[PDB]
Amino acid sequence: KTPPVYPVTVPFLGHIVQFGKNPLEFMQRCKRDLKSGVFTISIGGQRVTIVGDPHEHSRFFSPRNEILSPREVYTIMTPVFGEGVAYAAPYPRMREQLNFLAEELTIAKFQNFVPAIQHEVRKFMAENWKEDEGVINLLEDCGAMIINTACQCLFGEDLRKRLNARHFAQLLSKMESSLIPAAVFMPLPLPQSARCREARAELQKILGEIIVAREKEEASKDNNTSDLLGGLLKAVYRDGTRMSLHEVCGMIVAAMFAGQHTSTITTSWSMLHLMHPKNKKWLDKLHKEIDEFPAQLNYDNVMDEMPFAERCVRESIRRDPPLLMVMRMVKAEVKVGSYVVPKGDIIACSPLLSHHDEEAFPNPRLWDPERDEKVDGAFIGFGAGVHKCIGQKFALLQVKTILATAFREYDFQLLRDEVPDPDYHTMVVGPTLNQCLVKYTRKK
Ligand code: HEM
Ligand SMILES: O=C(N[C@@H](Cn1ccnc1)c1ccccc1)c1ccc(-c2ccc(Cl)cc2)cc1
Repeated sequence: KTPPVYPVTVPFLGHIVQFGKNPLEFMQRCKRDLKSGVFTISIGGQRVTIVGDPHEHSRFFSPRNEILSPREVYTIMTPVFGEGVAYAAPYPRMREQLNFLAEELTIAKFQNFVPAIQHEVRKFMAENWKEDEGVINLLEDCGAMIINTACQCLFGEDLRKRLNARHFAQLLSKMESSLIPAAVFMPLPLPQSARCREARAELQKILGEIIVAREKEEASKDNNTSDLLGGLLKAVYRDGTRMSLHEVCGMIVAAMFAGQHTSTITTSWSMLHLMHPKNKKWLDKLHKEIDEFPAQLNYDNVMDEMPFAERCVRESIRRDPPLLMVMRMVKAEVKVGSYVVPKGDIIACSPLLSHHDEEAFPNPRLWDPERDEKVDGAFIGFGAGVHKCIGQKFALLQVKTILATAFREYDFQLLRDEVPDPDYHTMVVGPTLNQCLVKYTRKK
């Protein structure tokens, strides 16, 4: 009934060093030996059960919060967002908040986002690269465009005056450094947390000033309105109470914190694969889809007249997933396949491992946009079941618009021998930085 177990040498540390070493091979090794998609590591004296069989994915995403709580595994962000936030609040209360945020991001509000994106990317592009031939670092250049572009989308004219794009990105960085690597459960705000403390206060203060001047204008029936934040102001709690500054501040940061890293990486990988002598066959196929539109795109042609472009962004995520793995605690015993897991254990499901199973994908390491899964429910890049990612629709529309606006004017060329390798150092994994140098050209 119990799952198979791996044997450790030292009692003090369980397979921690092996993790630091590339874990893709490590995890594969085990699966081939114990011949099973389910086993337990027991890391650092603390058992951890991995579910790594495409067939069993539903036994893990389908179950409710009372049986499997997410609050406990992630407890460090708690410290970052605000006090008593998500995972920082009662489930009945938390569940409520997710919904207000979700409504903000919907197809019903994408109407005016497109043309705004093109402007920002063109502004930056025409000033940052000016010579006919130049050398730039892609990974560093996709990060600037992602940040400056969202704000055009979600911040009000008056809110951008008191906060520029550049400055804001710096503010987010300080909070991140608070992240502690190797801070394994279990061990508290440290000096790096002292900076994190300051950053939010400065962000909390500036919010108040924009409100006072907006209300008088909000008074008088100001015509524009439309701010997501404004939409957030109206929100009414179920019992019958309105949101406090503290919480609003928290939600906003959340939105901004989640988007930047993941989208950037996704964009970066997509341009590399696409500029290589090998992947030439599919480079034409793209031009066969972007040489009909005018110089000014509109909502329609990007949502429904760009099907294939969407097939490229997918394969990229599938092959090199930004997020290594998701986890949760077991408040009660749960059945899995032909085995069962006791109570008080830690169970995890890995996108990285699943995307490399031979049964679902014939060749895991190859890059093909026209491939299809042989087993239904294998991919799970954007998550699944009850916990499904929200920014999905938004991130895609933004990523697609960028690709479209760049290949139309510039032609890129990679200097290195072959596509860059992954770097497992950080917690959110993207391509290695020193291999990203590229040379750009210009048509016409
Ligand atoms: C490549 C882009 C993205 C990827 C790969 C991604 C991935 C994921 C994954 C794997 C989960 C579930 C993790 C778990 O089960 O604990 C998730 C959930 C979530 N994501 Fe994303 N996401 C992306 C974009 C975004 C964006 C743009 C936002 C906000 C603007 C966002 C906010 C959230 C939130 C609030 C959840 C809560 C999950 C829940 O409902 O329990 N994500 N995402
Ligand atoms: O950051 C988060 N998630 C991932 C990165 N990510 C990107 C897209 N999808 C996931 C992550 C990245 C790095 C470390 C851990 C997790 C995260 C952000 C916000 C909230 C949240 C929860 C409840 C409320 Cl009401 C509002 C917001 C939860 C999680």
